[PDB]
Formats: sequence, C-alpha cells, structure tokens
Amino acid sequence: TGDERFYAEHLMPTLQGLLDPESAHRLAVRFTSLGLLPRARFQDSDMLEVRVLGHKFRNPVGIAAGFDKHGEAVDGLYKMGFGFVEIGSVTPKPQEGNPRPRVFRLPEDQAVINRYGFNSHGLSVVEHRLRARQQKQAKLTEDGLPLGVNLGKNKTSVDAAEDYAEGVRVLGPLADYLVVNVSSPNTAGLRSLQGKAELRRLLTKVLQERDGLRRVHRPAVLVKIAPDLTSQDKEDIASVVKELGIDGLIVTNTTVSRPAGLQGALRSETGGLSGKPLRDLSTQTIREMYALTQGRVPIIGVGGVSSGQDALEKIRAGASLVQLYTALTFWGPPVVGKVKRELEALLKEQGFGGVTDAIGADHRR
Amino acid sequence: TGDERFYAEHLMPTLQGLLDPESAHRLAVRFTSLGLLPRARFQDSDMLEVRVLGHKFRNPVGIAAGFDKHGEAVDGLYKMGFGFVEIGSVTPKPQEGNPRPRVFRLPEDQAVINRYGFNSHGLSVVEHRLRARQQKQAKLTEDGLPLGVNLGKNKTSVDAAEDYAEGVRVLGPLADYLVVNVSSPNTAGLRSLQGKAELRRLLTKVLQERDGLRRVHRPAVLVKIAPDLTSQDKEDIASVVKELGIDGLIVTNTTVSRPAGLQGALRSETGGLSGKPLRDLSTQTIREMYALTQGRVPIIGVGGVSSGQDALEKIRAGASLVQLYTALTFWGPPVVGKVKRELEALLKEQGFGGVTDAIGADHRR
Ligand SMILES: Cc1cc2nc3c(=O)[nH]c(=O)nc-3n(C[C@H](O)[C@H](O)[C@H](O)COP(=O)(O)O)c2cc1C
Ligand SMILES: Cc1cc2nc3c(=O)[nH]c(=O)nc-3n(C[C@H](O)[C@H](O)[C@H](O)COP(=O)(O)O)c2cc1C
Ligand SMILES: CC[C@@H](C)c1ccc(-c2nc3ccc(Br)cc3c(C(=O)O)c2C)cc1
Ligand SMILES: CC[C@@H](C)c1ccc(-c2nc3ccc(Br)cc3c(C(=O)O)c2C)cc1
Ligand SMILES: CCCCCCCCCCC[N+](C)(C)[O-]
Ligand SMILES: CCCCCCCCCCC[N+](C)(C)[O-]
Ligand SMILES: O=C(O)c1cc(=O)[nH]c(=O)[nH]1
Ligand SMILES: O=C(O)c1cc(=O)[nH]c(=O)[nH]1
Repeated sequence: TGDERFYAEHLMPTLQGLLDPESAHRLAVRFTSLGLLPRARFQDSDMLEVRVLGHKFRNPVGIAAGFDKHGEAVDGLYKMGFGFVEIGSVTPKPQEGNPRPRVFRLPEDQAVINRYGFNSHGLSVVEHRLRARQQKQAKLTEDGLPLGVNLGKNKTSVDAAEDYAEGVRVLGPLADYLVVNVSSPNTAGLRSLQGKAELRRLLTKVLQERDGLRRVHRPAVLVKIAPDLTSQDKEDIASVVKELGIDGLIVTNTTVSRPAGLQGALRSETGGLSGKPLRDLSTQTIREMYALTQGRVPIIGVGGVSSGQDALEKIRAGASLVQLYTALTFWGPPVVGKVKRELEALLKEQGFGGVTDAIGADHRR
Repeated sequence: TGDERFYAEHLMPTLQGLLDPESAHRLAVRFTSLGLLPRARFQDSDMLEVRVLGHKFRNPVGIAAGFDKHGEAVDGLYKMGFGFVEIGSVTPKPQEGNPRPRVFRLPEDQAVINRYGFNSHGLSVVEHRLRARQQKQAKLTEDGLPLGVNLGKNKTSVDAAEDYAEGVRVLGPLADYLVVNVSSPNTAGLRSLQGKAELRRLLTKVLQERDGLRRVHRPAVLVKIAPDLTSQDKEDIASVVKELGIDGLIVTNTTVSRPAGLQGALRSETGGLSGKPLRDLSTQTIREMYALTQGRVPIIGVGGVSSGQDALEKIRAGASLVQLYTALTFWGPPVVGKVKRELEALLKEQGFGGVTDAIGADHRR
C-alpha cells in the first residue's frame, strides 16, 4: 500500500508525463518480459480460487488482451500476480496496424482511446515464442495459472472464417483457451461478424477446427463481444452460443460510444474507449448475457476494473473471472494485488465463502 | 460490520419479503422519527468535514430528498450518522400523489422505480413541524449538521414559479438551503422548467424572494437536475446558474431511462429509476456540470451511492457533498457508517488530507 501509493501518486504519472502512451506500452512490455519488477507480495488465498473452462485459476484476476499482443511477457505477467494471462490479438500474417499516433490517454476520465488496428507479429512468430516455453506453461497451468490466446483477422483477409480457423490450428495446441475476437472497433467489417448468420457460420468452422485437435491440445473456445450491441444482437449471440456449445464469453471489448461527461481533450479521437467510462456499460452487458444464457455459460468480465469493488460487481453480475488492462496504465503493477486484497475483504464482508459463491449472486437476490 | 452484515444479509431482506415498499417506507419513517434505532457508532473524523454553502458539514454524507418528504424524521436521521438532512419535496397545498402501487423494487439491480407524484402534507403542515424544532435545528446547524428543504409544485398549479416562490417564503426561513426541484420525472411538464428561458424566469423569481428574507433566515438556493438532459440542456443550465449566481446544484434526480441490462421483473414500470443503475450516469453528469461551471459552483452528488468508493468517485468528479437514498432501502442504517468509514480509508490511501482536497481532483489529473 505504500508501494501502491508510490506508483499511483509518483512513478506512473511521471512515466506518463515523459512518454507518449505507445512508447510507454513498449517499455512496459520490455520491462515486464525481463522480470525487472519485483515479484508481487500478495499471497493468493483459497477463497480466490475458481474452477472453470476445464481449469483451476489460482485467482480470478487476469490481464486482458492487447497488453501482450505478441506473447513476449507472459512469465513477467504471472510474476505481477495475475491469475491468468491472455495474449493477442494475433493475426495470421504479420501486419503493422494503423499509422501513429494511434493511442491516446484521457487522464481526467481514467480512460484510454486506442486504434492500434491489430498490429501483430503474426501466428508463426507467436507460435515459436509459445513453443519455447510450452512445458513451463504446462506446469503453470497445472498450478492454476492458465494461458489464453486471442485471435484476430488480417486487414486484407478475403475470408474471415479461414483467418480464425488458421489461428485455431496454429495456436490452439498452445492455449488453455482461445478467444474469437469479433469485437475490435478498429478493423473494418469485423464487428458485423457478431450478427447471427455470420457468427453461426464462423463459430461452426472454429469449433470444427478445435474439435480436430488432439485431446491434450484441445482448448476451450470463447467469443469476445462488444459493449455496443443492440438487444437483438445480444439475443442472437446468446442463441448461437447455446446452439453450438461455445465454452464461454468475454464481455466486453472497448466501446465506440463516447459517454456523456468525458473531459479528456482527446475524447473525440477515433478508436475504442477503455477504462472507467466503460465500467458500468460492461457490467450491464455481463448481467444481460448471464441472464440470456441462464447462467450456464462462463463469462470473463472486463472493462473499467480498477478495484476489488469493480471486480466483485462484475462477479455478482455473472462473471466467473475478470480482466483488467487500462487500470494498469494509471496505477501500475500494484493495482493487481490491490484488486485481489480488496476483493477478498469484500467477499468476507458480504458473507461469501469464496469467489465461486459470489458468481451471478445478483440474479438470485 | 457485524451489524452491517446482519442488516444486509438478514434484517433488510426479511423486511422487504414481508412488506410492499411503500409500507416499508412508512414504517421506516415512523421508526426513525421515534428514535428506535440505536445511535450510530462511527465517530466523524476531521478529514470528513466540509465547508460549503455558508455552512460547516461534519461529514459529507446526506440523506437525499424523498425519504422524509414531510419533515417527520429529521432528528432520527442525524442519529443515523448523516452529515446533513434534506426533506421534501414539499408542495404548496397538500396533495395525495399518484394512485397505488407507485413504488417498485428491482432487487436484482439494487434499484427502485418510483412514481409517487409529490405526495405532500403541504407547506403549512411542514412549516409548523419545522417551527416546533427550529432552535434545536439552529444548534445542530452550528454544530455542523445542516438542514435542506426541497420544494416542489402542485399537480394543478397554473403558475409553477409562484408555487416555488411560496415555498421560498414559507420554508426558506427554516432551511439552511433550499432546492428548486425541477427534475421530478413524475409531474407532467415539470422537467421542461429546466429549459433556458423558463429556468431563467423561474430562478430570477426564486432568488428575488430569497433575497427578500431577513439575513439570518436567508438560505442558499440550489437547483436539482435530471440525469436525462441533453448537452444543450446542461450548457444552458450552467449558463443560467452563473448568470444569476445560483448557490449550487444537486446532481442528479432519478432517471426515466432504462439502461440496457436491467433484470428486475418490474423494469418496465413507469417512474424514476434510482440506485446502482443510475450511479455512473449521475457521476458523469456531475463531471460535466463541474467543468461547465469551472468548479466554482458547489455540487451535491447523488445517485447510486452505496459505498465509500461510490462517494469518492462523485467527490473526485466534482461533488462537495453526496447523498444517498436507495442504498438505505437495501442495506439499512449501517450503510451510513459504512460509506463514511470506507471514504475515510480511501482518502488516506489516495493521499488526500481530507474530503476538501479530493473535490474535483479528477479534473486536475
Ligand atoms: C491499448 C489497447 C489495446 C487492446 N488490444 C486488444 C486486442 O488486441 N484484442 C482484444 O480482444 N482486446 C483488446 N483490447 C481491449 C481489452 O482487452 C479490454 O477488453 C478493454 O480495454 C476493457 O478493459 P479495461 O477497461 O480494463 O482496459 C485493447 C485495449 C487497449 C486499451
Ligand atoms: C422513493 C423515492 C422518492 C423520491 N422523492 C423525491 C422528492 O420528493 N424530491 C426529490 O428531489 N427527489 C426525490 N427522489 C430522488 C432522490 O432524492 C435521489 O435524487 C435519487 O433517488 C438518486 O439517489 P439514490 O440512487 O441514492 O436513491 C426520490 C427517490 C426515491 C427512490
Ligand atoms: C512494467 C513496468 C510498469 C512500471 C509499467 C506498467 C505499465 C506502464 C504503462 N503501460 C501502458 C500500456 C499500454 C498503454 Br496504451 C499505455 C501504457 C502506459 C501509459 O499510459 O503511458 C503505461 C505507463 C508502464 C510501466
Ligand atoms: C428505520 C428502520 C430501518 C431498519 C429501516 C430502514 C429502511 C427501510 C426501508 N425503507 C424504504 C424507504 C423507501 C422505499 Br421506496 C423502500 C424502503 C424499504 C423497502 O425496500 O421495502 C425499506 C426496507 C426499512 C427499515
Ligand atoms: C508490412 C510489414 C508487416 C509486418 C508487421 C510487423 C509486426 C507488427 C509490429 C508490432 C511492433 N513491434 C513490436 C514489432 O515493434
Ligand atoms: C385530496 C386530499 C389531498 C391531501 C393530501 C394528503 C397528504 C399527503 C399524503 C401522504 C401520506 N401520509 C403520510 C399522510 O400518510
Ligand atoms: O488492435 C486494436 O486496435 C484493438 C483490438 C481490439 O480487439 N480492441 C481494441 O480496443 N483495440
Ligand atoms: O414524488 C416523486 O414522485 C418524485 C419526485 C422526485 O423529484 N423524484 C422522484 O424520483 N420521485
């Protein structure tokens, strides 16, 4: 907590004052991958353990996709205290993404707007990087620290479904779960894959490919959705998920909306908005998807989590696990232990024996 | 905290299971007014004290209008640990309000929908009730526990401005601050008084009447606004407030919106929605009004506050004081001490010397 205060009040604001956010991002990935951070002090208690998606998670707090896009910092992220790590999005071929600048801080809103556009080292590079530590990961996974891989589509792809199928074939065998990212606001036409008929065709193909993998190399498949869906869109997704036996949902990606009240000078930049202004939009989307799937489909809740209260609100709304990203950029590494310690305190205060007991609790009130 | 858990987990859910919400409301007012609650244990520290609106507030946590509509429970509310009490809305003549049922719980959303329609004992009854304890209130106020009076308009009023003027004349001399409630979603035509030209005419008249009161009986005047305003509406309110020297704003009343994701069976009932689903809508409205008024106009922040984090988010967005109501209905009296204790902890954790230092802090980031 002295550490928490030092990072939040001194170190992070200073780094943000010195570097543009993309440079700071690159440096953070480098520092994390070199293990230069001291190992997090918080010791995960048994009440934080969750069993879902065919795996044990030592704690329910993960790092969201987009921080480690290319799988370079996975071990340093576990060292920070994350219960699970998701890398990506990874596209089949390497691609540069959008021209710079393409990421913007909104400090007054504790938010970020990004339009990276799936900058990716590509499947082949990431495959080799993961293969180099594959057995180390197998041990981590067995110890309750799973790895997720988030798949995207190349900008010039003439067949979206084949892009995702290729990712299943190449990175599926290296992942505990795969995410079909059909919700980036930064690749033209992508979010239209959330529509009923596309989504059914796409996910049938993804699931066929996944089912074709050898048993020990067969990941769970999750779909990551936008916070900007119509009620019709959400009903349709819920129906397809149940029809096909999709293993879970990630709720939500960034928003293309700009909520009333944003103060940052850069609020009108094109891109997806993340952080505090997204928080309750995400929570409400979790609540809706949990109800539509009858609580039978595991949800990873993401968007604006920066405290134990934020985490518990998403868990009570229906999330089995949560992720954060934007909070790390403002508060630094100590935010992980902060969220975990506050979550444990609140679980006890509200009479929950553990995280598992709190999942979807608001729906039973 | 054992008390907190008993109320939240046992007592309150049991009362809610036994009584319709209007009956429970009536019983709560009666019990509070009889002092039947034990006096709250939390001792207000100096870091919670705020000086604003020409008064000292021992702590920044108030009870919002609509709980004690007729000024029957003011002393019992201070006993609960509220730093200030707001009664009302009070209409010039007595009126029954809407037919029953007119209030609805949404337990799955931690929300309420109400359409009371300004049920009021009227000015004359409330005047006598306040006069009976006027000197007791003068001492409370001097000790840092001010009283606000919220004014409404009768359903059949042929002249809204004169309704508010009458309230200023009759209850102004008994109040530390008055609130011109132009934001009830439950009286036809009322919210149109938020428009620039009406509002200017109305508030000029209110301020003239207030200025006509003797110095020691001259209250601050605040305007309470909706969370459903357009950007144009908010710009216009900010402009009128500065043009006329209005003393403060109360942000916000209940919403006529129904955010995506509401789960309660009663979500489609007509009325204003309060509680958790309103929280971030309110916070964003505070953020916007603070910026539009350059931080020079005190804001009382209200909508979905049930924790110290909720309170601090509104303070950092620009609120000098906060109020709650809906949280009390789910968590009971211990929620007041809970909010205060958590707020104090968070202020220390974030390096604020006191509440005053945190006011509008997000705008300086
Ligand atoms: C800079 C940045 C890059 C991102 N890249 C990706 C990505 O490649 N794939 C993806 O599925 N989500 C991506 N996201 C979205 C996050 O995974 C997460 O859904 C979103 O930011 C909400 O969480 P937060 O508010 O905690 O940041 C990115 C977010 C940010 C801020
Ligand atoms: C049952 C009920 C009655 C209310 N009556 C009034 C009222 O008479 N005047 C008023 O200005 N606001 C009234 N409100 C609004 C509250 O003062 C407050 O602005 C709103 O409920 C948001 O706060 P909360 O989420 O903490 O309840 C009422 C709210 C509720 C739930
Ligand atoms: C790994 C070192 C710690 C101290 C660290 C953590 C996060 C950051 C950081 N990461 C970002 C990632 C993505 C984006 Br977009 C922005 C950042 C920023 C930033 O806001 O500049 C920071 C500081 C920098 C350093
Ligand atoms: C004053 C006694 C304490 C224990 C108490 C506090 C609040 C309530 C209460 N107040 C309400 C006020 C307005 C509305 Br609308 C509803 C309530 C409810 C309720 O949800 O039924 C309660 C329980 C009941 C008892
Ligand atoms: C036309 C060239 C396409 C190759 C794309 C390059 C890989 C993506 C760039 C990510 C940034 N990087 C970490 C390499 O510096
Ligand atoms: C036509 C009769 C108008 C008189 C209105 C009565 C006062 C408002 C009712 C509030 C409920 N009460 C607390 C009295 O039971
Ligand atoms: O690469 C990006 O632009 C990106 C992808 C994504 O899924 N979400 C996001 O906010 N940005
Ligand atoms: O009496 C009511 O109906 C009422 C008034 C008000 O200002 N706000 C509200 O939600 N209800």
